[PDB]
Amino acid sequence: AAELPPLVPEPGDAGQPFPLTPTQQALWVGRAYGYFEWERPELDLARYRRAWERLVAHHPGLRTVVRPDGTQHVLERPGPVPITVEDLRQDPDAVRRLEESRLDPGTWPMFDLRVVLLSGRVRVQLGIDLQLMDASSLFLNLFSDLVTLYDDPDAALASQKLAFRDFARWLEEDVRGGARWRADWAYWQERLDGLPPAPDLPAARKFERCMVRCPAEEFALLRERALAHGLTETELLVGAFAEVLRGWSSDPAFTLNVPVFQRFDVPGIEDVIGDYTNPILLEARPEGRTVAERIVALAARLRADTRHASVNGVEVLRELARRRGLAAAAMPVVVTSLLGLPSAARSITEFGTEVHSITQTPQVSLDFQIRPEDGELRLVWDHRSGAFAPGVVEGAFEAFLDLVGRMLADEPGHGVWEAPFADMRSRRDRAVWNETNDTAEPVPAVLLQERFFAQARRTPDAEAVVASGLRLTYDELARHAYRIGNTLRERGVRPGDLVGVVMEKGWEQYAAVYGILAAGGAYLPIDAASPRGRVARLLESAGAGIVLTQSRLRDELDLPAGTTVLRADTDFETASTAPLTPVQGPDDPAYVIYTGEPKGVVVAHRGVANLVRDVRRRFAVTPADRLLALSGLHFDASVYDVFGPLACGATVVVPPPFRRAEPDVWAELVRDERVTFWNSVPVLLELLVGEAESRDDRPLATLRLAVVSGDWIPLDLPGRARAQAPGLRVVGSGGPTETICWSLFHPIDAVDPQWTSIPYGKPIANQRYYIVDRDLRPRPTWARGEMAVASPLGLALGYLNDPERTAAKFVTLPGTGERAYLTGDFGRLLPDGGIEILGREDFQGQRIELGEIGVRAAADVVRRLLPELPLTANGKVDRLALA
Ligand SMILES: [C][C@]([N])([C][O])C(=O)O=P([O])([O])O[C][C]1O[C](N2[C]=NC3=C2N=[C]N=C3[N])[C]([O])[C]1[O]
Repeated sequence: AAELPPLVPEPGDAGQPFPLTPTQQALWVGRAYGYFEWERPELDLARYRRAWERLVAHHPGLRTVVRPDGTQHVLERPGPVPITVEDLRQDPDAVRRLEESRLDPGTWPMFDLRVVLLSGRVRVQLGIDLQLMDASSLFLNLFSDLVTLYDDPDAALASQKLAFRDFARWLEEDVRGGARWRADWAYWQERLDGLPPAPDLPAARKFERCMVRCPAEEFALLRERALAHGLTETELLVGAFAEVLRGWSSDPAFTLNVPVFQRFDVPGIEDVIGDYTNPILLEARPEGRTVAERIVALAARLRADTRHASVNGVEVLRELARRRGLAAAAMPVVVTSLLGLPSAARSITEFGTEVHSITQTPQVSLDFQIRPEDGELRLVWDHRSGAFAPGVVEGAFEAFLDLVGRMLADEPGHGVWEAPFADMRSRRDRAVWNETNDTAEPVPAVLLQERFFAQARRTPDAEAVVASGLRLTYDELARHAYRIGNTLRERGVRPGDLVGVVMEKGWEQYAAVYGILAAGGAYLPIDAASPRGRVARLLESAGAGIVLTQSRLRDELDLPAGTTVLRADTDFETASTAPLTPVQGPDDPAYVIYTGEPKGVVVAHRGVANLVRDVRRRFAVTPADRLLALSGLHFDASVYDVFGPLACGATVVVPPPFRRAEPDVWAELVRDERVTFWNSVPVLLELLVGEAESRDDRPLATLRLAVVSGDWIPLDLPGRARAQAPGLRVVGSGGPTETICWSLFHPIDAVDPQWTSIPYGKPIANQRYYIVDRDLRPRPTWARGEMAVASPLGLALGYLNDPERTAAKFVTLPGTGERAYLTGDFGRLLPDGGIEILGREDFQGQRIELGEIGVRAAADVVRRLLPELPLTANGKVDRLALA
């Protein structure tokens, strides 16, 4: 170690100023205060006055003021003690007037006394500055003596050696810079680059207090638990607190201010009112497998942070601001612990029983206070209401109390102690997620091509496909599907093969899909606009043989000779209109769709069929509904346009092929065919509604359902669309291609203005949406995390054939065992249950949050400005081309 210089007392010349202490320096600039309240039957005010008159002397603090020159001197003739008695005994509505309630160091009384007189009862209130003295002083000296002094104001008091002004000049001059000081600034200079920012907890873009009183018996068990791991009553208590926090914490590592109220064991200093406040920056990095392990390890780093106490935290934090940014250093999370200081003479409880007590420490968002009191350990969480999203503190406190409770119930080395983690979600956190994720419904085994075949037999007259003017009935499509599918099986389209379907938008694709499924295979959609090289590339990498195509642009297909190619509009006509029989199963693949290297997606039958018959049972999909099949069949979004409508008698309406979005034709074709179902990415319905508003007719007037998904549903768009056809119910969805087109549905009924984004929603039937930390564990509400869509049948079979990708992105959760897809999107659960979608590794997102109230950063805007934003291949918003 290193011994320190001795304190030089000065019996006199105390009237002359001494500089402000570091903990105090930081409060006298933020001005550019605590409060208590006890009750008791009768307060003898004269006695009380004289007590407080003697309490204003003795301690050189209760008189000190701050000269506006930035220094503090003592006073010696202050005035009389300003006690402000209020009277409300014969006042009815006395609780009401008492209710409305709540300072400068330039002006003597560094506080604010009061005494409100209610009927039969007296309510003593004490303001106080927090620049004036510190927590330990307040409880160990002021209150203690004040009890002594209310009892007998003339009672003997203690001889005040070496007044505080001395300690002040002492640490400032004699102690700073010396042996122990120089030794200790190294530690923090050799860790200042290892310090993790403060707890990053959720916000929601005055002071409230949860507290709990532990009885004496429960105290002592608590302490006993602490020693049995070699910890102190405050050692374990910080450790637990770190755990709770990690739950909602948006990273496991953070830094906890743990101030220490040291006086360097000076003789007589435990009787001086002063600011002995030394912050310590405890680094919380989860070190260990178990609680017992991780709490014991953080306890270690605390003590080591403590043997180096001479360098005040204020400096360390300063130098921290120097190395990094200023704001990127704030320590809003603190743990004030008056355990382990001496047992004072008197306990404020003797005087009167509390009623109110809120520390107003500023720049502190959450203040875990640990103080003992007449036998009990008082735990208290004082938190700045509005620093965090709703409930976040109510929930962590519930979870905290459980954690400590189990520790009161588990013999060390057993139970929670040797538990690898602890689920912080509160009873509601759970109730809401269970209740919103209870999606358990059996899917009837029916081949996706069988369902359609059976509706075609059910309503063969009906309009199945309307494409490029040439319409098609359900029987004529079915008959041409039989034609194709028979032809395929004949050429050996064995069960489980992939028949690549490469064409443009038209009625050829539809029959192509249902003949290929019929033939016992799965269809592999490839865009006819891709480069003449990438097409054959995807086909070769998927190992696909036969390829169906339209005859137009059939020669513009550079494919090999081992891969057969047939036209659909002609190279089929001379076939069997006799139905083929289902050879393939419900768990066999129906389509592979492709998406740093592109990955193919394998999708079953069972899941798509789950989709189809939910969407029908969600929005009452009736055969009257006529749908604008806008998405390209190579985009995952097209799948409801294939199998959705035809599986209960609706009509599919194919628009003329495009490359650039053409909301003109779309408004036309929607206006003309009485289209009632719109399905695309949000920008496409935006462009449509923009073209439609600027028209005299009502073109989009028959629309009864609009499902946007895959991008960001623009905040205004639901109203702007709801503008035309009064009665359209807009709905937004999404979920990755590996999750069967739509997974989570949010009916867009009332865009909230203070929303950064449209809620992602509640899950559909059979899919469960989880929000997990880095450990694939469920998070509690609001918490950021990655999204895990859990599902036996509504999950993608696998990533093409590469098993690495598939077993790495499709995991088993350890909480349950559910096979889940790690979406690679990050979000947070919402206390109605829905999900808020936040981006994908977008944490460095505000942007639109502070934008619409125009794109994101990288910044770009459109109305480095630019005319209008660029799209991607199927629409959305090309955030990758923008830098
Ligand atoms: C499925 C869909 N959504 C359509 O339907 C898609 O998108 O797909 P993809 O892209 O291919 O896959 C994968 C991806 O997805 C994505 N997403 C989706 N959705 C969305 C998203 N993001 C955002 N937002 C929205 N809405 C994801 O991200 C993935 O990974």
